[PDB]
Amino acid sequence: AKLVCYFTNWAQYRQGEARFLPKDLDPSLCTHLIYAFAGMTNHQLSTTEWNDETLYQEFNGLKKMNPKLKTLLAIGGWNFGTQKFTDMVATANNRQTFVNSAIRFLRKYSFDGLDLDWEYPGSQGSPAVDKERFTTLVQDLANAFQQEAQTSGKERLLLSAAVPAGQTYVDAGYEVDKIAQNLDFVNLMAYDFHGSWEKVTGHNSPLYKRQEESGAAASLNVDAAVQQWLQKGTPASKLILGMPTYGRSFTLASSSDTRVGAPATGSGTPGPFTKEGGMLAYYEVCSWKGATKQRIQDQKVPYIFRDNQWVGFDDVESFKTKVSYLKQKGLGGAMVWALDLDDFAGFSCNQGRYPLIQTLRQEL
Ligand SMILES: Cc1cccn2c(=O)c3cc(C(=O)NCc4cccnc4)c(N)[n+](C[C@H]4CCCO4)c3nc12
Ligand SMILES: Cc1cccn2c(=O)c3cc(C(=O)NCc4cccnc4)c(N)[n+](C[C@H]4CCCO4)c3nc12
Repeated sequence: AKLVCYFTNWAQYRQGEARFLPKDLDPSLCTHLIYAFAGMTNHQLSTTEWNDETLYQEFNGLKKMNPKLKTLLAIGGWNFGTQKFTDMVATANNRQTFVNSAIRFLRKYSFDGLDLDWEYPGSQGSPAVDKERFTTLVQDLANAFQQEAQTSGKERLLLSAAVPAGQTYVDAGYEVDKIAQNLDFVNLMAYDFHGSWEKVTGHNSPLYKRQEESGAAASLNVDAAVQQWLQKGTPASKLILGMPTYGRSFTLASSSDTRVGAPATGSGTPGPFTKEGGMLAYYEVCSWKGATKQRIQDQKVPYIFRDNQWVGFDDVESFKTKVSYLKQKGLGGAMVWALDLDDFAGFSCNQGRYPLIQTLRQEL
C-alpha cells in the first residue's frame, strides 16, 4: 500500500511551534512525499518561495535515510488558478515546452515524479475544452516520462494527480477512464464535502451519508466519491483515498441548536496558528478546553462545539475507520492533506508526533 503525504511550502511561516520545515518531516512516516506547490512561468515549471531550492534539497535529501521513499513535486493548487494551465495545454508547442521543463526540473532537484494539482480543468473559469486537453497533457507527460527513462536509465518519473470528489467537477474536467491509464496513482481529495460556504453545519469528510440526506446530497461523502472514481474506470490499486488532518468550522446561528445541519451564519473563528476562518488544523481542535465532542453515528466521524463554534474534523478513530474501509475496497492506499496540520511535533494533543498520520502508517 501507499501512504502519500503532502508537504506545504508556506507552513514555514506559521507562528511558534506550528512552523513547519523539511526538518520536521519523518523520512519513514509515508511512502510518498509530495511537495506543494510549484508554479509556472512562460509555460515552464518554477519555484514559488524564495527558499524553495534549499527546501527541495532538504526534502529530497530525506531519501538518504530511507531509499524506499519516493518524492514528487505538485504543480498548481488553488491560488495558482487556472489561466496558466489553460494557456499551456492550448497548443502542442506549449505542452512540449512544459513537459520538457518538468523533466529537467524534476531531475535537477532530485524529485521522483510530478503531481498535477490543477483546480480544476473545466471549472473555476477554465473552459470546457480543458477536459480533453487535460487528458492530452497527462498522455504527453506519461509518454515523455517513459522516453526519458530509456535515455537516463533512472527510475521512470512518476505521474499522479489530485482529483476532486464532487461529481460536477469530475464530469466537467476528468475523462476518468483515459487519465487513470496514464497515471501511476490518483490522489482522491475525499474531503471538503461541507464547509462554511453552506448555511447549515455539515462535516468536512464524512464516510457515509446521513439518513436525512437523499438525492445528490447522498453523494457528499467519502464512500460515494470512491465508488464514483472506481465505477468510472480507476483501478482500485491506483485510487488513493485522501484524508484530512484539518476540519471545517462554522459559527452557529444560535448556541441553542448544535446539531449536524444546524443553522450557521458563516465561518468559524480563525485558528490561532492557521488564521483562516472556516478551517482548523487537527492540533487546533484536539485540545479544545471546555468543549463537547460527539460522533455522527451514520457518518463515522466526530464534531466538536463550544459556545457558538462548531467544527467537523477527523480523529484517530475516524482515520482507523477510513483505513478499514479502503482495505475492504482494495484501494491502493491513503493520502493526507497535510503533514503540517497533523500534530507533527506532539506539541498540542499529547498523542506524540503525527498522531493521525502514524495511525495510517500502523493500519496500512
Ligand atoms: C473557494 C473554492 C470553491 C471551490 C473549490 N475550492 C477548492 O477546491 C479549494 C482547494 C484549496 C486547496 O488548498 N487545495 C489543496 C489540495 C491539493 C491537493 C490535495 N488536497 C488539497 C483551497 N485552499 N481553496 C481555497 C480555500 C480558501 C477558502 C476555502 O478554501 C479552495 N477553494 C475552493
Ligand atoms: C470543494 C471545496 C474546497 C474548498 C472550498 N470550497 C468552497 O469554498 C466551496 C464554495 C461553494 C459555494 O457555494 N460558494 C458560494 C458561497 C461563497 C461564500 C459564502 N456562501 C456561498 C461550493 N458550492 N463548493 C462546492 C462546489 C463544488 C461543485 C459545486 O459547487 C465549494 N467547495 C469547496
